[PDB]
Amino acid sequence: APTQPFVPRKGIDKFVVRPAPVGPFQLVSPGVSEPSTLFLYGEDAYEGEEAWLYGVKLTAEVAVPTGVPGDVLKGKLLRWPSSSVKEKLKAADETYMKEGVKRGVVSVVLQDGSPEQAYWYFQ
Ligand SMILES: [Cl-]
Ligand SMILES: [Cl-]
Repeated sequence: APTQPFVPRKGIDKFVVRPAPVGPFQLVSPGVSEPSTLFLYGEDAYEGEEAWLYGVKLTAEVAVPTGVPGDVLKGKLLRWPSSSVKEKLKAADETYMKEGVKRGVVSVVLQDGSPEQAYWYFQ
């Protein structure tokens, strides 16, 4: 009974991104987070592996965490070279972290349902 596409084993609820005062969270506890990938969306998602972020909407150009299991954002995962993470994240910040845009780390879900830790930018 393998999971359906982009459905995590632990279920959507634990992967729903939930807005909160200091910043968004997910209930799943990945155990050791060492993010080395960037979750892209919108017109900026043109290459990479498809990945979904639950509890998030894109209705304009910067994604919004909402906390509804009916909201989903389907983007693409850009994997950084494992020793280049600082360099890539610094450049990513300049490219995407415009004024009022925030950076975080989220668990995205891949086609086979497996999760992965990724940086992302949101408001
Ligand atoms: Cl926007
Ligand atoms: Cl869709």
